[PDB]
Amino acid sequence: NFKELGISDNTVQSLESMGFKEPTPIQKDSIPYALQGIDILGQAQTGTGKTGAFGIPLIEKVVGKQGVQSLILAPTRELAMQVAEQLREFSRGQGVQVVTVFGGMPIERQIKALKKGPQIVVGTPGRVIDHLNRRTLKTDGIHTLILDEADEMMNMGFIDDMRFIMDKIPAVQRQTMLFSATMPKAIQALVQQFMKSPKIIK
Ligand SMILES: Nc1ncnc2c1ncn2[C@@H]1O[C@H](COP(=O)(O)O)[C@@H](O)[C@H]1O
Repeated sequence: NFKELGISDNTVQSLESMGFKEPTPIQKDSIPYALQGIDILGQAQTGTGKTGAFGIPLIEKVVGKQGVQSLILAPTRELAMQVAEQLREFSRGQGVQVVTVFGGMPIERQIKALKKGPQIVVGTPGRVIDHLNRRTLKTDGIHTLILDEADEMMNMGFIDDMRFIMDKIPAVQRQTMLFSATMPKAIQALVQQFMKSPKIIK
C-alpha cells in the first residue's frame, strides 16, 4: 500500500479520499525509486497512474520547502490543468502551492503567481521559456524536473524548448523524470545528455 511505499500519513489520507485505495503497477514500481532521488525513465501512457507515480513522491519532496522547487512540463494546457488539479488534491492541507503556466492568458497574471514562490510549477514548454527569458521563473531552487509525455511534446514542435529547459536548470542537484510511450532518437538524446542513468520502468 502507499504507506509501505514510503508515503507520509497525511498524503496517504488525501489519496484515500480521492479514491486511491491501492497503488497502480507503475506507482508500485516507481515510487520507492523516486523517493530515493533516482532519475526515472517511465515508458507509460495515460491510464497507468503516471501522474501519481511522479506526483505523489514530489509532494513528499517539496512539502515544508520554500521557493520554486519543481517544474513539470506537459504538451497541452489540458494535460497541465489535469496534472495541477491532481497535485493539489494529493497535497491538500499541507501548504503546497501549484501554479500553472500555459498560453492564452496575459503573462502578467502568471508572473504575479510566480513571485510568491510556489513549490510546484506545471506548464507548457513555450510558456515556461517566456518566463525563463523574462527572469520571472527562478531556476536556482529547482531540484525536480518532470517531462510528462515527452513524445507528445516533440510531436508539437517542443524538442528545442525541452533541450533548452533541461540545459538551463542546474543539473547537479536535480532529479529528472521522463515519461513517454515512445522514445525516438530526439528523446533518447535528452536521456543521454540531461539525465543521470535513469532507472527504466515499463
Ligand atoms: N492508485 C489509483 N487508484 C485508482 N485510480 C487511480 C490511481 N492512480 C491513478 N488513478 C486514476 O487513474 C487515471 C489515469 O491516470 P494517469 O495515468 O495519471 O493519466 C486518473 O483518473 C487517475 O485519477
